[PDB]
Amino acid sequence: PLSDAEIQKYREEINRLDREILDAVKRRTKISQTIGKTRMSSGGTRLVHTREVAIINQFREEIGEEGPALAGILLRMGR
Amino acid sequence: PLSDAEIQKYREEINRLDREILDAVKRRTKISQTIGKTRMSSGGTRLVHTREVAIINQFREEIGEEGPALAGILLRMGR
Repeated sequence: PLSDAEIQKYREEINRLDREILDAVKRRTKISQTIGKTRMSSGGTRLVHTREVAIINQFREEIGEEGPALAGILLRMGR
Repeated sequence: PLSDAEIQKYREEINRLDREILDAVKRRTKISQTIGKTRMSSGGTRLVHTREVAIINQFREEIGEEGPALAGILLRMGR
């Protein structure tokens, strides 16, 4: 089993990964807010929905059951 | 306002940021699952809770209202 020193090093790495996740989420949200479309038609809203489903599906495929919820956060933030 | 070409380039960048977010979430979850403690006492569970609150607080401070929910996903995944 892992020593306290090995657990130490892994907790340090999780700290740095949370920094990287937060950095990338901030960058994604800034870009999204800059580009998110103006007045939409129903046809245009349909194109957006299809893209959001792909993103939700991708997150589900990659990380499993929490994927949809994580994608949902990012989509809400990006408006 | 942004041209279709500028929006293009930004959508490409969001694709690549979702890849980086997913990569880091997978790495964080693998490390977390490898290190997450065995039998805990109540005192030990108290130390964990205090660490989880710091993480929740950090995510709230950095990204705002969705921070707690995002932290909650990562904590659930990491068990």
